Amino acid sequence: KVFGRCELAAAMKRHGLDNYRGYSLGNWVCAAKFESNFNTQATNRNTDGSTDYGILQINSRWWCNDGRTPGSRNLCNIPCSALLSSDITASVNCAKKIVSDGNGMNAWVAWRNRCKGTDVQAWIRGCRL
Ligand SMILES: [Cl-]
Ligand SMILES: [Cl-]
Ligand SMILES: [Cl-]
Ligand SMILES: [Cl-]
Ligand code: NA
Repeated sequence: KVFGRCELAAAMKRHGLDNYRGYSLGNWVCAAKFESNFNTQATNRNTDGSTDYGILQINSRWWCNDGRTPGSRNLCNIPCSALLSSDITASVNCAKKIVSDGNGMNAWVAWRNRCKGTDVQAWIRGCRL
């Protein structure tokens, strides 16, 4: 599924990301836009042989099992395909774990480069939240 911006905002809010580890919802919507273009089905292979999956481009080196990233971890205890579902529950739960890990939302390159330090409230403008 390709979410609309506010549609994704609402989904992320219902699933508990708004202000999760102090990151207001706009940060998460912004990260998703630039991580996946709001596309739950997005995948992108990394140089190290891991892949990123889903709306929040969660990586198979540490977070999910995709069966083809040797000596990786699966800290979210999920198959990476779970992160591609139209339903973003698994992605959000895994996102919570990642952001909790020490590095905050710096774990998402798109968030560091395109959302950190920007007016992220803009991403939830207009939304009925
Ligand atoms: Cl698995
Ligand atoms: Cl959802
Ligand atoms: Cl933080
Ligand atoms: Cl915000
Ligand atoms: Na893995």
